[PDB]
Amino acid sequence: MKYMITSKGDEKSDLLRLNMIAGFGEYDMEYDDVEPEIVISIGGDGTFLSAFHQYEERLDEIAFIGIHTGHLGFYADWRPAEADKLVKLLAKGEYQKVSYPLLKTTVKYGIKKEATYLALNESTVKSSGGPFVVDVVINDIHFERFRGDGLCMSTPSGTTAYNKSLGGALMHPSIEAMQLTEMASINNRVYRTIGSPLVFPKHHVVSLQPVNDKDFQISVDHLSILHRDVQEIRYEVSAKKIHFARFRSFPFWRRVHDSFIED
Amino acid sequence: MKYMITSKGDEKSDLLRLNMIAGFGEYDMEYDDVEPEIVISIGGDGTFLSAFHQYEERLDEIAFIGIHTGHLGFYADWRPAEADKLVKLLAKGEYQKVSYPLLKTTVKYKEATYLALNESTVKSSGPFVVDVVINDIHFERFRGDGLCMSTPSGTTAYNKSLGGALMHPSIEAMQLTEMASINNRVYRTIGSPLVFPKHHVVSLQPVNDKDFQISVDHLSILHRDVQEIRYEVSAKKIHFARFRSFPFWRRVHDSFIEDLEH
Amino acid sequence: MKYMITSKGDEKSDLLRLNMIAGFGYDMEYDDVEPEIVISIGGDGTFLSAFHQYEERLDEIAFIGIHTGHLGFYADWRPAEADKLVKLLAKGEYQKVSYPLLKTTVKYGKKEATYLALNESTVKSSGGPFVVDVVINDIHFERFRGDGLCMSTPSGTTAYNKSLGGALMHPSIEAMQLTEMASINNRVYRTIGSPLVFPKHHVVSLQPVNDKDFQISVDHLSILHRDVQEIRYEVSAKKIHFARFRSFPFWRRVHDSFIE
Amino acid sequence: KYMITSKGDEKSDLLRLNMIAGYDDVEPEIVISIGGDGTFLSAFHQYEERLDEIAFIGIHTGHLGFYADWRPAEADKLVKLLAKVSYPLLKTTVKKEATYLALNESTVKSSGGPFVVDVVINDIHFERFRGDGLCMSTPSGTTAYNKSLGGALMHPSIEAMQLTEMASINNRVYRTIGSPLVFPKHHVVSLQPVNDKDFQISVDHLSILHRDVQEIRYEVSAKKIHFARFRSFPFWRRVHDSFIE
Ligand SMILES: C#Cc1cccc(CCNC(=O)CSc2nc3c(N)ncnc3n2[C@@H]2O[C@H](CN=[N+]=[N-])[C@@H](O)[C@H]2O)c1
Ligand SMILES: C#Cc1cccc(CCNC(=O)CSc2nc3c(N)ncnc3n2[C@@H]2O[C@H](CN=[N+]=[N-])[C@@H](O)[C@H]2O)c1
Ligand SMILES: C#Cc1cccc(CCNC(=O)CSc2nc3c(N)ncnc3n2[C@@H]2O[C@H](CN=[N+]=[N-])[C@@H](O)[C@H]2O)c1
Ligand SMILES: C#Cc1cccc(CCNC(=O)CSc2nc3c(N)ncnc3n2[C@@H]2O[C@H](CN=[N+]=[N-])[C@@H](O)[C@H]2O)c1
Repeated sequence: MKYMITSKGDEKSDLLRLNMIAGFGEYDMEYDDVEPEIVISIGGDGTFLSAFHQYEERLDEIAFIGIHTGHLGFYADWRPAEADKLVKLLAKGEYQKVSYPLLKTTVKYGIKKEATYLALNESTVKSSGGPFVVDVVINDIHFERFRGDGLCMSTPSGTTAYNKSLGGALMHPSIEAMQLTEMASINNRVYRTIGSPLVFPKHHVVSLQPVNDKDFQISVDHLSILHRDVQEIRYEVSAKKIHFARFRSFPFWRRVHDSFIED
Repeated sequence: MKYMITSKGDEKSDLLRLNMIAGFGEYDMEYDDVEPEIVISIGGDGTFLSAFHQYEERLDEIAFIGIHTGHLGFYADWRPAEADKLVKLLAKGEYQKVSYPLLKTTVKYKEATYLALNESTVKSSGPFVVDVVINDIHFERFRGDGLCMSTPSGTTAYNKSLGGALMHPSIEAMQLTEMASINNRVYRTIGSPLVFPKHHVVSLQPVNDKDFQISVDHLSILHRDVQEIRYEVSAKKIHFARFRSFPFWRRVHDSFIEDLEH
Repeated sequence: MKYMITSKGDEKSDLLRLNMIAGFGYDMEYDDVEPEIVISIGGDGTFLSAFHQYEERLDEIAFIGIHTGHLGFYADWRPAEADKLVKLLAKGEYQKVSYPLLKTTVKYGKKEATYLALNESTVKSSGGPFVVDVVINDIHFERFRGDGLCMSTPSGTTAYNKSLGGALMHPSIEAMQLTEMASINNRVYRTIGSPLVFPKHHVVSLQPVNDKDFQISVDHLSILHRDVQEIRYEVSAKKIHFARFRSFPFWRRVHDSFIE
Repeated sequence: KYMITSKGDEKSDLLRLNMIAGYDDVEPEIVISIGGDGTFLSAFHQYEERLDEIAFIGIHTGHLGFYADWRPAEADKLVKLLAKVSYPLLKTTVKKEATYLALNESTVKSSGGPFVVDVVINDIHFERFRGDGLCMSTPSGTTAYNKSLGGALMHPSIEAMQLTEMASINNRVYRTIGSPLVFPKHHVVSLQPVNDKDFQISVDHLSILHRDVQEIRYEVSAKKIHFARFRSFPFWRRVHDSFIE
């Protein structure tokens, strides 16, 4: 079927790419980077993030596959020296499809219109100059007034990323939820924050509303653009999910174990 | 229908209790402390925990309701000066039923199963050294005070104090947090709290010591000659009686951030 | 004597400024070149500016902070006490409390640039990952990877340091505290995790790994330093002087900020 | 005028006799601890009144400790060299006043249910605590229980003490600081009960049950522990080799 492959940039990844495209020529595999059904990322998790946003409009018809040319990643689980068996399994169509939840980021302005974003790892909101002060509104109800560096809403699969370094909890990707973590909160008598990471289920909306400043630095999967005149930033579990092609069994907790503890 | 009421022990809880039994005599409510359908807890969260474990065998037919005589609790959501409206609403039978997930604690050596509403902790008796096994696979070797497996509703309890995350009770999962773990060259732990979904089993296995103190929601028992302590999301769920809308996040807000109208 | 006053920018600070400057019209001469008493009106951020404005003549200046807004750790005196301050600052009836400072030294591939910190000095990246080697007293300690590192002053512990999970140190202690900023604690970059408090004559040297362009921030100024070879941290011999009139305990000031 | 303390095992007892050949256990000037840090604490508490006249030396028969710095199979050179670094200590007073001396730290937890006290710093109320307990640590004891509780690691050349929280609920009624607190010399931290007055007071895990407690005072002790320095093992290296491998 219609597949494609993205490469990191180094010689090792570009070399492995051509050999797989060749391999896919021995079967009924058509190379198409416009309407693919299988997107293969070769490199790392950062490379995988690029391949995700490259096809965020066609997430429903694409099963992603990651290959790490360096160290083991949470999205790139396949070793380079396993690409032959990967090609054969991807030719017969002998694989199941596992789906991970995603984060929907909506930013509102002083109405130009509305900007929606999709996060695989997480979405963060910081300031653009001095202090970052917003009001956290959970389900149309005020929860706290934040003051610090920013806030980080993470995906279940993104919990092992920026979320963990910020003190967040590690959630299994089978759980459809989102986790909110604080970034250097001052937490005083005026700006009293919960401190603890917050895990929100489906259909729960976390609305960030400005206080004195409306210029924020919104980052989604490390794409960080400056949004001016912001009126509202909404977080919620997107109905859209990213699909993975499962062949073998690489448990999430083992992948966490092999990454943070020891391999 | 068949109801009952548990009391803390002080006069404030005991006085308010009788006043509800009286009010409920004006309706078709049969007072039964053996086989109730609606259990009312008066006191605090600790009192509510007692009401849960007192009738954990008949969770299937019981809708729990909590009343706090002191400060606002996460299970005791109803204020004393609202007890008048509760009997009226609970007599007509006009209420919805919200269910929260529970934690199943299994100990092996006679195998002992326990059910947790808040959380379950495992400590030593000197040093506490165990092996954390996730789904029949080794994850880490723990060394510290102990480990805490929490329920979503129990995240706002001991879990929060240990630096754990606050999880919404609509999520069927369980959270594992560390209790003062040492992180040196020999015992590298994950550090971060771990949230496990359903059908995921976290097994704690002893190393060079077999005497641990297992604690289950406001309890504490000494288990001797322990070979395995298994954790998993229980199939059993606790049922609450809903009349109005008191969001989970509001009870978190009113507890830790501020309560400006009180 | 030779004094001066800096203002935050809002109407409250400029109004309070003029009202105090008049008040002194005693043997008080307004001088912004060689002052002996610098009064900051606004907030802690305003006070930091007044510190860096006269970081060259720190031995002859006793600072006084007035907060027009919420209570600060440097601007501790309330506006409705500016009346008595003028009289007390006229007799010369005051004692002198000194707080430690942080010395930041940067080396290139050239010379070297030294900086003075009242709150703290942080070193982050300029784009992607921040990877450096933490060297304590010419000895390797760890290889860090995350957002950055924060070396704080005792008086600056109640600022960014606390938000990063750092410990609160009393300003009577001559030391410095190093805290981590979202460090990835994995198998390759194993960091200590816990904040590190270093005494006097102890040098913490941050040395680059693959990148040599860092965003070095001192207190309130954050500039981008290219071709960085070494960043050294140590407790500076220079100290900031305060004019103490009444008794406002440090822990009491911490209580009033975070607990009430 | 020296002496040697042993862990209890044969390996330590064997090494003990071999060093004795190379003695006063009433008026010693040089104390050698053979075993571990826990064993080292016993040798410390055994002579806390004459700490001013004793230079301590630790030898680990097991893993490397922060107090047991000397290797067992290199102890041969030690007798010749033994023929001065000072670390701060913690003073714990319980209210008739009962004084205690801590090398690592002194902790206070409950004895049944909740642990609720009022933290009073220099005769001034700071916060009302509610949780498992509180931990006041020495600079040298920061690498012990203090670190596990999320405390900061301070160098032993600093004369101070660090207070860390143990599972604080930290809510709107019991608002705690959260951050570890470092107090200098002549600073007194007074812990005062609310309802229950029976707590488990622990000094170097010498946990005794104190009934009818009215006040628990913490302050940097004037007495300091002395070590016999022969080589140079930096504190941060000792931290490095332990946690960073
Ligand atoms: C891995 C990595 C990485 C990549 C770039 C930059 C950094 C340090 C500065 N980080 C940022 O400015 C935000 S992104 C980030 N920070 C952190 C952080 N401190 N500890 C863990 N992981 C982080 N992420 C992950 O970086 C990823 C961006 N993609 N890449 N490479 C995001 O998706 C986050 O998951 C770390
Ligand atoms: C609140 C706030 C605030 C103020 C200015 C800027 C920001 C966003 C990012 N902050 C920084 O990059 C460092 S400055 C800073 N951030 C923080 C921080 N997130 N939480 C606490 N306190 C901070 N300081 C204190 O601000 C001082 C400088 N400006 N002021 N005031 C610095 O010394 C810090 O100690 C937040
Ligand atoms: C209530 C209570 C309570 C409060 C403070 C201290 C203690 C004794 C030290 N903690 C324990 O032994 C475990 S129970 C516990 N500790 C903690 C804790 N430190 N901070 C918050 N909440 C805790 N829980 C919660 O209390 C619940 C009620 N138990 N009681 N009493 C227990 O299920 C825990 O969820 C019990
Ligand atoms: C590993 C371990 C360990 C050691 C002792 C006890 C325990 C189980 C429950 N916790 C306690 O009993 C508290 S005593 C303690 N725990 C810890 C701790 N987790 N990590 C560092 N250090 C501690 N201290 C220190 O060790 C020394 C106690 N004796 N020993 N060994 C004392 O100085 C304490 O300050 C676990």
